[PDB]
Amino acid sequence: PKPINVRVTTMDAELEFAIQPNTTGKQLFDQVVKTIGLREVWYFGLHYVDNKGFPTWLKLDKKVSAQEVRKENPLQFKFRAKFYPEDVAEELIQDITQKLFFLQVKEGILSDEIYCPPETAVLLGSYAVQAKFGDYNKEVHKSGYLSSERLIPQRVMDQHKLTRDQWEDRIQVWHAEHRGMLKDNAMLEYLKIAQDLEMYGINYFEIKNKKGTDLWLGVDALGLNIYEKDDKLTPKIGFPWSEIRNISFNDKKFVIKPIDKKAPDFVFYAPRLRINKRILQLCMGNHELYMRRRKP
Repeated sequence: PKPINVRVTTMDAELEFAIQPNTTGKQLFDQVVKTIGLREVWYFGLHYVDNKGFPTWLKLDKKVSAQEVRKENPLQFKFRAKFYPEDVAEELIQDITQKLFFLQVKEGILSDEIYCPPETAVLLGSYAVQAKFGDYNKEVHKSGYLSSERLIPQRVMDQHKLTRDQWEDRIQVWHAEHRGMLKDNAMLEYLKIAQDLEMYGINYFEIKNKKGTDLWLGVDALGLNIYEKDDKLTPKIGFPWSEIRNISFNDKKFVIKPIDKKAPDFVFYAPRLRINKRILQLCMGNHELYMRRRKP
């Protein structure tokens, strides 16, 4: 049948090819992973923009054409990590898997998506520099080699009065320390530090409790968390996966069910139904990757 053009990009690559009207996300997903040689497939997914202009994760069991991928030529997809390990240093096996997490995480940090203290920003940047430029040359890297490199998130530059050259220096000092550090190690250290940030690996959604006050819901690898609208850094309430029996909503009425009893039980509400759908798949996937790392 009439081939359908599609482009799939990873954090550092563009792949374009043709599929058929009956091709499944799984079938598209597979070609993508086998092409780049990544087998730790449980962290990833393919997401797109629908005809309405809205973010959407591709279902792997249904026909690609069976979902509303914005009509255009070709269709556009982003291969990204949908789930994070509880500990990158111990779990991530492949280099590719590592590289891909290093890049997506660094992108969220550089975009001000993930809050980051000024000091942790220069150290993270120092590692990104290592991974890229190398060991550090005083001949090749004459003041100004980091001139073109966007190294500190803007929201951080916004709160600390420093010259673009000022930072570049702060970074250089730390760069120099990592003597002959392997590029593949530099990336893991960056992730070892990013991992400790309070907003790392969390998906936030706006909600309201029965009492109707605005709050943030966070879904992550360790479980769920409830936050006050004005503070995404410190969870007001924490419900680890271990402590959560069943999570489910009816109609905007989500409810968390515990294991041990005492919990009066949490009940929140979310607006658009588009959201409440993703929320549930995130819990499901996280809850299940949680259990695997712990068999029996």
